[PDB]
Amino acid sequence: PTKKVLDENGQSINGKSVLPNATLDYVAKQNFSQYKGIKASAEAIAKGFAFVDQPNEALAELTVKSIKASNGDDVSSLLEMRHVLPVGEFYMWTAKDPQAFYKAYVQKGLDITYNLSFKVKKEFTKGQIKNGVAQIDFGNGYTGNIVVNDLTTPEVHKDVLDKEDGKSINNGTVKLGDEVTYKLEGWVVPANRGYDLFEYKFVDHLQHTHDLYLKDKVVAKVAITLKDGTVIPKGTNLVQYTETVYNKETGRYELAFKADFLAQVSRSSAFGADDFIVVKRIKAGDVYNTADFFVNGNKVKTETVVTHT
Repeated sequence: PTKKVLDENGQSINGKSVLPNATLDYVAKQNFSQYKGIKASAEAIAKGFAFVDQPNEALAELTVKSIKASNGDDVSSLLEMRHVLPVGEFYMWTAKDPQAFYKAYVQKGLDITYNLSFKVKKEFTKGQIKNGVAQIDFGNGYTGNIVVNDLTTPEVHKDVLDKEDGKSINNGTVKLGDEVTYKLEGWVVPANRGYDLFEYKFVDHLQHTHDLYLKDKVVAKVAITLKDGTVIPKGTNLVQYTETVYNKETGRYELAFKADFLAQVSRSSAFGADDFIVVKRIKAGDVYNTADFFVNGNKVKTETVVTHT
């Protein structure tokens, strides 16, 4: 009995990391292909057939998406599901009529595939997501494999600098008419992940009454390897791979990588960028700054910084 975990493009990602909003798509096999041509006694058959799935404490909202035999048959109406509270919490599917299930599936060597999906609990923010299977045939129990995936919660920071590669001026003072540089520190997306990037984006709510947006610059925080083998050196200016927008009436600033560039990044390269926003102080008072960061639909906030005039 085996279980795999699959990505959007149907490929296995056992052992790879995923993000808090992941859907875990599992495919589990109840293996009867080794019983092809069997002649079991009648008391062995009457002990029946069952399949067990045991998720750990990370996983939540089970959805049985299908249960099918290898010949195409939808077999869900031949099984009885129980959720029980293998000796803790688990799901189990036993065949309602052992004899007829034996004749139609077991003795023909037809495997049954269970396609199950789960979400991650919001209060599981790190560690390993696990899912195990077992199977019971003619009363004999057999464990199979456990699939494992790390849950990585993203994390970002903001600082305010006098200028780039300069020094922090947080809670300090700024002369009227001067420039300051906000630095938004992106999360480094790790290598060995089980997903491709479609979104990598900052939203910064500038205090437009007191700060005038001049310009921005985005730079690689790590060497980035694309799928075709091209290395992008750490420190490189990533501007042509991004799109900036700034609304002068609201203060809303956005910097987003293009989907087409992010699709080129290799799953075994890390990926990260830092964003430097240059502003001019045009009014006295206390000036606060915060940002939000989105990575494939997952949102996190930076700390709030302040400067005075």
